[PDB]
Amino acid sequence: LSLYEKMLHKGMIIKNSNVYEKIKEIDTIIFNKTGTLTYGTPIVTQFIGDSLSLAYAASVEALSSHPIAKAIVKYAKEQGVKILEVKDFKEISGIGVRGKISDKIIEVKKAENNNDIAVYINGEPIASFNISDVPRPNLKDYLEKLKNEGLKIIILSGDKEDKVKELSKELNIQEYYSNLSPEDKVRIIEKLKQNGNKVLMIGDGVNDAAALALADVSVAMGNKNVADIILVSNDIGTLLGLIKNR
Ligand SMILES: C[C@H](OP(=O)(O)OP(=O)(O)OP(=O)(O)OC[C@H]1O[C@@H](n2cnc3c(N)ncnc32)[C@H](O)[C@@H]1O)c1ccccc1[N+](=O)[O-]
Repeated sequence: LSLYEKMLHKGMIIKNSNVYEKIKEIDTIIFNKTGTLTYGTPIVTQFIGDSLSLAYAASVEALSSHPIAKAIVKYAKEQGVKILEVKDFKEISGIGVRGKISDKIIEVKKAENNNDIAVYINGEPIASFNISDVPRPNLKDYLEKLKNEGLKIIILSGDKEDKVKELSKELNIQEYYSNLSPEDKVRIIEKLKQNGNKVLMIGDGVNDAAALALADVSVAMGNKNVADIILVSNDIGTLLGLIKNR
């Protein structure tokens, strides 16, 4: 069994080659929050309103396939209400969903104040949803690496200050940057390599694609062609093993 076979057995595909000697140098670790430190999967964390309002909103969201709509529908079914028939349905990307039941106009869209999701009935907002991501069952062995070489650990996210801080508390590392953009991330990575730091970065979806390509060693989850490594196993722990045995 080659080095490619032994690494694959341990959940890791090595597309690169010299990546092994590169890792020895690494002094800083950066996570892109969504999809790496979480499953990247919205659920409803709270609903404010009554059951009739909840059934209307689910009925209209049942005709969409956007992951926000699927989460609302699934929450409503857990609460025991059922799906009702909708006329004149229209979906409007970037905004949300609209439709007609028992002679009332129902819209579901971003709230006028927050990132909350709001339910409008004949033009008045009568209910709302708080929607969050799902955290991977933690490895406090982050601390086992905070110990090891006392490496520097950083977290980048695009989500709002409320949401990215709470996670930064859930596990204990005191250095995160929230409210970011794909090109803001690239800027911070530059600004550190431009300080001679050797960076390993872990990423997943759309945003991180670009800063991964910018990393000394880059790692992409199992769910592009830029990553030195692929965690087909989606087991962050397995990687933490690789790091603390480098
Ligand atoms: C992917 C996900 O949500 P996201 O990343 O916000 O999806 P996005 O692509 O930015 O949405 P857009 O750009 O299509 O629509 C912009 C805004 O219009 C509203 N909006 C849009 N569609 C709808 C709808 N069907 N119903 C209600 N409101 C809607 C709504 O207020 C939406 O934010 C999610 C959520 C939580 C955790 C983790 C993940 N995750 O990444 O897996």
